[PDB]
Amino acid sequence: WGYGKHNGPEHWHKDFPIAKGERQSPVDIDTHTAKYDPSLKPLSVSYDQATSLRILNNGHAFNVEFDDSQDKAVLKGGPLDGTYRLIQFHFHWGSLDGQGSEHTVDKKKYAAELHLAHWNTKYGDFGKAVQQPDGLAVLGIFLKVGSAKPGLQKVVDVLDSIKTKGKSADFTNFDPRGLLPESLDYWTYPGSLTTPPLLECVTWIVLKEPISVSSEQVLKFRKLNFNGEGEPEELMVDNWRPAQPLKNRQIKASF
Ligand SMILES: [Hg+2]
Ligand SMILES: [Zn+2]
Repeated sequence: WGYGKHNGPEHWHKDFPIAKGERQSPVDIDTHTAKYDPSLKPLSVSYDQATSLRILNNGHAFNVEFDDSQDKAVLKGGPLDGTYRLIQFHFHWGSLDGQGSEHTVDKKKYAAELHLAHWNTKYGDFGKAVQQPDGLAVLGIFLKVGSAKPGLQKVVDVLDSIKTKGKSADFTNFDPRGLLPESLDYWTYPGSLTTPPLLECVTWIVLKEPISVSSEQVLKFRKLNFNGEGEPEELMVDNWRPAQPLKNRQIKASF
């Protein structure tokens, strides 16, 4: 699988039949159809004690991994029941600024989309939670081109180091709080992972308010490679999946 003409999202169903499931992600968020639910509690992000370990290029994106042996960086409240631990974060970007995000808003596509993956700590480990309907919690944040994001420069600088597939780099003392918008207003719905195995275990939380990053920050993302060192060079762009049918599911709003 990949995002190429021959291995793209339109071919995933072949190896991952769930691709055509009932709670597939990403989706289009119709703001006029989303339902204001007053029983929704405010989001609770506790990332003051976070511990980043490394940055890796897995051939489809770059992941910033965290130590999840303890409740260092946790997500609770909102639509969630119990505590979710931050395992990693990554992005999805496009070739141009008109595309990149996975979720859309009234059909509108952003430059990129940031995903912070969490797993329910009653299941004990990541591998076990992916076997549960409420196993994961993904915090989605849209990225628009404007002013630089100071809190994001550190990631940008280390990309040169992990240009190709398989490369990894030590990445400690990175505070994720720097990637968060002012507002914690969100939309929530039952979905899946947007990449294979596409397991239908995710509780999506997409923030209304986007973060802006500079043209130059975003440009460095696009210099990454899908291919491994020594192979023909294939630029890492458009690593996003097209919106899926909501199919009965209802999108709730915290605002
Ligand atoms: Hg699941
Ligand atoms: Zn993602």
